[PDB]
Amino acid sequence: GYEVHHQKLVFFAEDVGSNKGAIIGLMVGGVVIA
Amino acid sequence: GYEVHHQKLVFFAEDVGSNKGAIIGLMVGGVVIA
Amino acid sequence: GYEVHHQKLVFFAEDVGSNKGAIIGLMVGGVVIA
Amino acid sequence: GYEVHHQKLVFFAEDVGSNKGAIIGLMVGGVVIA
Amino acid sequence: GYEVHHQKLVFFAEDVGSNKGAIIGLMVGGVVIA
Amino acid sequence: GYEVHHQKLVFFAEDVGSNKGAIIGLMVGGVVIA
Repeated sequence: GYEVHHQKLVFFAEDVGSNKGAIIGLMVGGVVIA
Repeated sequence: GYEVHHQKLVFFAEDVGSNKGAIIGLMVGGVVIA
Repeated sequence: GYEVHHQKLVFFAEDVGSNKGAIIGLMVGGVVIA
Repeated sequence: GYEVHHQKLVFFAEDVGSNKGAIIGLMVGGVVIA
Repeated sequence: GYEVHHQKLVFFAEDVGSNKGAIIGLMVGGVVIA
Repeated sequence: GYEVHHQKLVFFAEDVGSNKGAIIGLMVGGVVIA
């Protein structure tokens, strides 16, 4: 037998207030200018 | 037997207030200017 | 038998206030200018 | 000044012959059984 | 001045022949059974 | 001045033949059974 359960993954877990820039969770390739 | 269940993934888990920039969850290729 | 459960992974666990730059969780390749 | 150019990203760069399983480039969430 | 150019990223750079399992480039969350 | 160029990143650089299991480049969270 195998049981796999209740795995949890979270990028941002609280409030993201008044951003004037760039917030990104997961970026693959690509360019950010801030 | 195999059971797989209750996996959870979350990019932003709380409030996103008053953004004046760029919020992005997952970006593949692509350019951001902020 | 094997049981695997309740693994937890978190990039940012508290508030992200007043960003004027770049916040990124996971970046693969890619260029950031701040 | 800033110039950003000629970035290249490639998942599979050569031939993919006689697949009898699952080939996937980028998978977000989701379950694969092979 | 800043110039950024000719960055290259490659998951699989040669032939992928006769797969009977799972080939995946980038997997975020998610379960694979092979 | 700053010049940044010709960075190269490669997960698999040669042939991937006769897989009967799981080949993955980059895995974030998630469960693999092979």
